[PDB]
Amino acid sequence: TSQVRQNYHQDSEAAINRQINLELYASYVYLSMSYYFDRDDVALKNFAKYFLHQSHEEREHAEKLMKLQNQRGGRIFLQDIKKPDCDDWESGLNAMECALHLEKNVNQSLLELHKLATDKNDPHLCDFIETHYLNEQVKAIKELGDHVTNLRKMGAPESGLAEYLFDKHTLG
Amino acid sequence: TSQVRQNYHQDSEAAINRQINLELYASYVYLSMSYYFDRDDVALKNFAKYFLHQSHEEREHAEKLMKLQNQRGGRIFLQDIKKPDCDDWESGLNAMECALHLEKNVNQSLLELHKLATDKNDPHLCDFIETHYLNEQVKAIKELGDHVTNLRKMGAPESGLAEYLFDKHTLG
Amino acid sequence: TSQVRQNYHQDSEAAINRQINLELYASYVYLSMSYYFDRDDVALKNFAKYFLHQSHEEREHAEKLMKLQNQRGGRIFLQDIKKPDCDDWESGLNAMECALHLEKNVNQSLLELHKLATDKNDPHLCDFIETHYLNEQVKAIKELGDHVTNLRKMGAPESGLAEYLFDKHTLG
Amino acid sequence: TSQVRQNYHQDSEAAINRQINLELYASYVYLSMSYYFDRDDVALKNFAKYFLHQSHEEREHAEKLMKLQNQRGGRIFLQDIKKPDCDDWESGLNAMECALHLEKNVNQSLLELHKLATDKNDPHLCDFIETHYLNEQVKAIKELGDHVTNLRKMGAPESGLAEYLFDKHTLG
Amino acid sequence: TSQVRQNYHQDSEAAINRQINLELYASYVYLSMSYYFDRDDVALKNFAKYFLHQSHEEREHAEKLMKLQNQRGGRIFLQDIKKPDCDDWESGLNAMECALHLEKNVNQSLLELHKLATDKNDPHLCDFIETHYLNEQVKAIKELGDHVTNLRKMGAPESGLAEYLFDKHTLG
Amino acid sequence: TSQVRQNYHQDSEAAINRQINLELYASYVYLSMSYYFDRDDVALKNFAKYFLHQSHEEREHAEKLMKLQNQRGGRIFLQDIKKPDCDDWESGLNAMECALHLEKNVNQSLLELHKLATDKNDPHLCDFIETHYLNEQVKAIKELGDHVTNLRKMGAPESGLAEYLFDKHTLG
Ligand code: NA
Ligand code: NA
Ligand code: NA
Ligand code: NA
Ligand code: NA
Ligand code: NA
Ligand code: NA
Ligand code: NA
Ligand code: NA
Ligand code: NA
Ligand code: NA
Ligand code: NA
Ligand code: NA
Ligand code: NA
Ligand code: NA
Ligand code: NA
Ligand code: NA
Ligand code: NA
Ligand code: NA
Ligand code: NA
Ligand code: NA
Ligand code: NA
Ligand code: NA
Ligand code: NA
Ligand code: NA
Ligand code: NA
Ligand code: NA
Ligand code: NA
Ligand SMILES: [Zn+2]
Ligand SMILES: [Zn+2]
Ligand SMILES: [Zn+2]
Ligand SMILES: [Zn+2]
Ligand SMILES: [Zn+2]
Ligand SMILES: [Zn+2]
Ligand SMILES: [Zn+2]
Ligand SMILES: [Zn+2]
Ligand SMILES: [Zn+2]
Ligand SMILES: [Zn+2]
Ligand SMILES: [Zn+2]
Ligand SMILES: [Zn+2]
Ligand SMILES: [Zn+2]
Ligand SMILES: [Zn+2]
Ligand SMILES: [Zn+2]
Ligand SMILES: [Zn+2]
Ligand SMILES: [Zn+2]
Ligand SMILES: [Zn+2]
Ligand SMILES: [Zn+2]
Ligand SMILES: [Zn+2]
Ligand SMILES: [Zn+2]
Ligand SMILES: [Zn+2]
Ligand SMILES: [Zn+2]
Ligand SMILES: [Zn+2]
Ligand SMILES: [Zn+2]
Ligand SMILES: [Zn+2]
Ligand SMILES: [Zn+2]
Ligand SMILES: [Zn+2]
Ligand SMILES: [Zn+2]
Ligand SMILES: [Zn+2]
Ligand SMILES: [Zn+2]
Ligand SMILES: [Zn+2]
Ligand SMILES: [Zn+2]
Ligand SMILES: [Zn+2]
Ligand SMILES: [Zn+2]
Ligand SMILES: [Zn+2]
Ligand SMILES: [Zn+2]
Ligand SMILES: [Zn+2]
Ligand SMILES: [Zn+2]
Ligand SMILES: [Zn+2]
Ligand SMILES: [Zn+2]
Ligand SMILES: [Zn+2]
Ligand SMILES: [Zn+2]
Ligand SMILES: [Zn+2]
Ligand SMILES: [Zn+2]
Ligand SMILES: [Zn+2]
Ligand SMILES: [Zn+2]
Ligand SMILES: [Zn+2]
Ligand SMILES: [Zn+2]
Ligand SMILES: [Zn+2]
Ligand SMILES: [Zn+2]
Ligand SMILES: [Zn+2]
Ligand SMILES: [Zn+2]
Ligand SMILES: [Zn+2]
Ligand SMILES: [Zn+2]
Ligand SMILES: [Zn+2]
Ligand SMILES: [Zn+2]
Ligand SMILES: [Zn+2]
Ligand SMILES: [Zn+2]
Ligand SMILES: [Zn+2]
Ligand SMILES: [Zn+2]
Ligand SMILES: [Zn+2]
Ligand SMILES: [Zn+2]
Ligand SMILES: [Zn+2]
Ligand SMILES: [Zn+2]
Ligand SMILES: [Zn+2]
Ligand SMILES: [Zn+2]
Ligand SMILES: [Zn+2]
Repeated sequence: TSQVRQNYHQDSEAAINRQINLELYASYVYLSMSYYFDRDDVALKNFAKYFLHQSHEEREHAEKLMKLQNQRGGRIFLQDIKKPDCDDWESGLNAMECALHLEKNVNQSLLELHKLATDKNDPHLCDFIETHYLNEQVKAIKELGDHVTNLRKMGAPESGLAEYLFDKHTLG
Repeated sequence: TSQVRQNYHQDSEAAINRQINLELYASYVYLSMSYYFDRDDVALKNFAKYFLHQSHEEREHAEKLMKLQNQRGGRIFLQDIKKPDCDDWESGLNAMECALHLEKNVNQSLLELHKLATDKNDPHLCDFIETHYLNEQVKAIKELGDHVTNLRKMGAPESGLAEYLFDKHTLG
Repeated sequence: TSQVRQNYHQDSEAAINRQINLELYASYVYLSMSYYFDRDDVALKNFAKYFLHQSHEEREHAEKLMKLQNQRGGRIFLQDIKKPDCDDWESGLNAMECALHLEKNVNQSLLELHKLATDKNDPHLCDFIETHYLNEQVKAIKELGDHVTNLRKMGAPESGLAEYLFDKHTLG
Repeated sequence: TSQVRQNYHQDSEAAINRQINLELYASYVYLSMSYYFDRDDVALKNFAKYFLHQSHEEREHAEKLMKLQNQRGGRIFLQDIKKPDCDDWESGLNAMECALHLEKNVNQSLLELHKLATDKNDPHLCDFIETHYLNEQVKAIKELGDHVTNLRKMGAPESGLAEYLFDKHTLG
Repeated sequence: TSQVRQNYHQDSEAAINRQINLELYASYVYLSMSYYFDRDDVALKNFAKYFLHQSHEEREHAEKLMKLQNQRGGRIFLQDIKKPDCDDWESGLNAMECALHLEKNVNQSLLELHKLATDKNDPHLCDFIETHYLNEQVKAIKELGDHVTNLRKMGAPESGLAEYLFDKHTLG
Repeated sequence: TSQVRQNYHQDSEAAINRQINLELYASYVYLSMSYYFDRDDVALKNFAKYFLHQSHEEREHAEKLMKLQNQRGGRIFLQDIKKPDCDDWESGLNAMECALHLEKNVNQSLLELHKLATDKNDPHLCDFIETHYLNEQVKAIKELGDHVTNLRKMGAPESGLAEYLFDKHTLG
C-alpha cells in the first residue's frame, strides 16, 4: 500500500486506468481524423487543425488522469491503444458525427466513473471528475453538435462548397 | 431528442425552466426597488445603485441557466415575469429585508434543484449549481443580513439620518 | 403630488408606464430569440449575439423611461412582463421579420405617446421622445428591413447556406 | 436563529468548530517543527522555512472555516489549542513523517465532515469542503510522501549529509 | 548545554517560554474578537479587520520570542493555548476595553521579564525586550485607550450609530 | 493513385507506416517512464520531466512522418500502439538504459528505412530521413549514453543519493 493512499478504492483505481486508456484512444482517433483531412484528395486544412488540437487535448486529459492516479497512491497500468475504427473518415460531416459519438461515449464512461466514486464515498475523486472532465465533455458535445447542425444545414456532405466554406468560416 | 442530450432528465429540464423564471422575477424585483430609491421623495442614490446592480446580476444568472439548458439539449420555455409584490418599498431597511427574504427563497429553490439533480444522478448539473449559484446565494444572503443588521443598529427606518449615512458610507 | 411635478399630466404618466412595460416585453422577446439561435439544432451564434444585444438595449430603453418617470414626479407602476408569442422562432429570417414587426409596433406606441404629449402641451416629454426614441426606432426598423431583404435575396429560409453566410458576413 | 441561516444543521456547525480547532492545532504543530529546525544543534534553515510556511497555511485554513461558520449563520466556539506531541522532532525525516501522519489525520477529519454534510443534504458545505480542502490535502500528502521517499532513499536520518543536501536542493 | 549559550539563565529561558505562550494566547483572543465582529448580527467589518491584524501581529511577537530563545541557546517548550475568556464580545467598545486590559497584562508580564533579565545581568535580553516589545506595548495601550475614549464619548455601546461611524471613520 | 504521387514506392509507403507506429510506441514508452518517476515511492521529478519531454518529442516525430506520407501521396494506415514492456521501470538508471535500448532500436529501423529508400532510388525520402531523423537519433543516443555513464559512475542504482543528485544537477 502506498504511503499516500487514503480513501482510494481499488475499483476506483481500476476505473481510472480504464479512463486513461479511453482518453489515449480518443487522442489516437482524433489524430487519424486530422491527417485524413491533410490528404491531397481531401485538403481541408482547418478540419485537420481542429482535430489535431482535439488530439493534443485528449492526450492532456489522459496525463491529468495519470497524475491523479499517482496523487492518490494508485498505480498506473497501461494497455494497448487500439487503432481507430476507420482509416477513411469520408467527409468533414462524417468525421464530426463520429467525434460527437466518441465524445458521448467518453462522457458516458466519465458518468459511470462518477457513479462509482459516489458509491465508494470518494468525494475528492468526484470533485476531480466534475471539475476537470464533466463540463469539458458537455462543452465538447455541444460544440460538435453545433458543427454537425451547421454542416447539415449547409448541404454537406454532398456540397463540397459547404465543407469548404465551413472549413474557412467556422474552423478557420 | 437533441443530439447533444445525455443524462438530462425531463424533470431537471423543467426545474431549470422554473429557475430561469425565478431569476428573471428576482431581476424585476430589484429593478423596482432601485427605481423606488430614485424617487424624489426617497432620494437615496446609492440604494438605487445597489439594487440596479443586483437586478443586472439576476439577469445574468437567468442567462447562464438558459445557456445551460441549451448546452444539455433541453428546451427553454419562458413564462410571464410576474410583477413585484410592492410598488412602494417604504424604506431602505424594508427593501433590504425584502431582498433578504427573496434571496433566501431563491436559495431554497436552488437547493431543491440540487436535490433533484442528485436524485436523478446528474453530477454535471449538481456541479453547475454548486459552482455558479450556491455560494453566490450564501454570499448574497450574508451581505444582506449584514446590511439589515447595520441599518437596524443605526436606528432605521425611524432615523432618516441612519439611512442617509448608510447610503453614503456602506453603499457609496 | 410630487414636489417636482410640473406640467406632467396623469395621462402622460400612465402612457409612460405602458411604454415601460412594452420595452421590457421587447427585451424579453429578443432574449427568447437569442437563445433560440443558441440551440444545438439551430446553432447560429451571431444571430444569438445580435438578439442578445437588442435585448440588453431594450432593457436600457425601459430604464430610461423609468428614470424619466421619476424626473417628472410621476410614479412607476410595473406590470407583468408577458411571455413572448413564440418559443420556436423557426429561422433567422422569421426571427428578423418578427423583430421588424415588433419594432414597428413599439414605434407606433411611441408615436401615440408623442401625440399625447403634444395634446397635453408637454414639450419636455415630446423632446424626450424625439431625442431618445424616435430616431432609434427608425434606425432599428431600417436595419431590420435591410436584414430581411438580404436574407430573402440570398434564399433564406430554404437555403441554410444563406443563413450561415449571413450569420458570418453581416452579423459577424 | 441567525437571520442568514438556511439548511445548516447543528451537527454540521459543531463539526466545523471541531475542524477549526484541528486546523489551529496543525498550525501549532508546524510552528513547533519549524523552530526545532532553527535550533543551533539542528540548523536546517530550509526545513524551518518549509514548516513555518505550512504553519501559516494552516492558520489560513482555520480562518476560512471561521469565515464559513459566520457565512452560514453558525456560531464559532473556540477551544484550547493543545500543545504538539513532541518538543524534539529528532530529524528532518522524522518531522516529515509526523507531518504526513498529521495531514492524513486532517484529511480523515475532512472526509468525515464531507460525509456529514452529504448526510444532512448540505451541498454548499460539501462544495466548500471539496473546493477548498480536499485537493489541498491530497496535494499536501503527496508532497510529504515524496519528501519522505527522497529522504529515505538518500540515507536519512543516519546520513546528516542526506538531510543537509535535501535541505539545500529540495527545500531551498 | 548549547554550544551558543552564554550568560543565559535558566530562569530567563523559562520566562521566555511563558511569554511565548502569552503572545500566542493574545493572538487567539484577537482572532476570536475579529470573527465576533464578522458575525451577521454584529457586522462591523473594520473592527473585524482591526482585530485580525492584531492577531497576526501577536503571532509575529511570539515567533520573535521563539527566535530569541534559539539564538541564546535556550530550548522552546510549548504549552496549550487556552481558549479566550469570551465567545461573545458584546460590542465594539467592550472588545476594545478587553483588548486594553489584555495589552496591559502583556505589558506587566514584559516588565516582569525585564526585571528578571536585569536581576540576572543579561543586558542582551534587556535590550531585546526594550527594543522590540516595551514601546510596542506602550503604543498599543495608548491606541486602545484612545479608541475607548472616542467610543465612549460618541455614545457607545448604546448608540449603534456610534460604533458604525467609529468603524467607518477611525478603523476604516 | 494519388494525383501528387511520384517516385514513391509502395514498399516505402509501408515502411513509413511501420515507422509511424514505432514512433507512437516510443512516445508511449516514455510516457510510462515519466509517470513511473512521478510515483510517491520514486519521486524523481526531473526524471519525470525528462521522459515526458521525450514522449512529446516522439509524438512530434510520428506526426512529421504522417505529414510526409500525405505529402508524397501515400496513405496512412494506423495500427494498435502496443503497451510498454514494463509498468515498473525500477530506477532512473534502468529507465535510462531502457531508453538507450529503445533509441538504438528506433535508429536501426530508420537505417533500414534509409536503405530501402536508397534501393528504390527515392532521394527525397532519403533526404527526409537524414535531415529530420538520423542526427536526432545519434544525438539522443549519445545523450542517453552520457546519462547512463554518469549514473553508473555515481553509484546508481544502489545509491539513492546518486539518483537524487543526478536528478537535481543534470536533469534539473
Ligand atoms: Na476504447
Ligand atoms: Na456515443
Ligand atoms: Na452521437
Ligand atoms: Na449514455
Ligand atoms: Na416567482
Ligand atoms: Na416630498
Ligand atoms: Na425566504
Ligand atoms: Na428573511
Ligand atoms: Na428554507
Ligand atoms: Na406587450
Ligand atoms: Na439535430
Ligand atoms: Na407591427
Ligand atoms: Na413588419
Ligand atoms: Na402604424
Ligand atoms: Na487535535
Ligand atoms: Na552542539
Ligand atoms: Na494519520
Ligand atoms: Na502516515
Ligand atoms: Na483514514
Ligand atoms: Na494566558
Ligand atoms: Na490588565
Ligand atoms: Na484596562
Ligand atoms: Na501593572
Ligand atoms: Na514496437
Ligand atoms: Na513508500
Ligand atoms: Na537496441
Ligand atoms: Na543499448
Ligand atoms: Na543495430
Ligand atoms: Zn508505494
Ligand atoms: Zn477527454
Ligand atoms: Zn492538463
Ligand atoms: Zn503515488
Ligand atoms: Zn495499487
Ligand atoms: Zn500494464
Ligand atoms: Zn474510432
Ligand atoms: Zn475519402
Ligand atoms: Zn476522497
Ligand atoms: Zn478533487
Ligand atoms: Zn434538437
Ligand atoms: Zn440569482
Ligand atoms: Zn454570467
Ligand atoms: Zn441545445
Ligand atoms: Zn426538451
Ligand atoms: Zn413557453
Ligand atoms: Zn416581490
Ligand atoms: Zn415610500
Ligand atoms: Zn450529468
Ligand atoms: Zn458542471
Ligand atoms: Zn412625492
Ligand atoms: Zn454553444
Ligand atoms: Zn426600445
Ligand atoms: Zn440609457
Ligand atoms: Zn420622483
Ligand atoms: Zn403619480
Ligand atoms: Zn404596479
Ligand atoms: Zn412575441
Ligand atoms: Zn426550429
Ligand atoms: Zn413640459
Ligand atoms: Zn426633453
Ligand atoms: Zn441603412
Ligand atoms: Zn463566403
Ligand atoms: Zn444572530
Ligand atoms: Zn489544513
Ligand atoms: Zn484563505
Ligand atoms: Zn453570521
Ligand atoms: Zn448557533
Ligand atoms: Zn468556546
Ligand atoms: Zn503533534
Ligand atoms: Zn534533536
Ligand atoms: Zn446548503
Ligand atoms: Zn457532489
Ligand atoms: Zn460552497
Ligand atoms: Zn544543543
Ligand atoms: Zn461578511
Ligand atoms: Zn504582543
Ligand atoms: Zn517579527
Ligand atoms: Zn539554539
Ligand atoms: Zn535548555
Ligand atoms: Zn512542552
Ligand atoms: Zn480572553
Ligand atoms: Zn453580541
Ligand atoms: Zn547578555
Ligand atoms: Zn538585544
Ligand atoms: Zn496617540
Ligand atoms: Zn487520392
Ligand atoms: Zn523518434
Ligand atoms: Zn515536428
Ligand atoms: Zn496526400
Ligand atoms: Zn496508397
Ligand atoms: Zn489501419
Ligand atoms: Zn517498452
Ligand atoms: Zn520501483
Ligand atoms: Zn524522390
Ligand atoms: Zn545521399
Ligand atoms: Zn527531403
Ligand atoms: Zn550537491
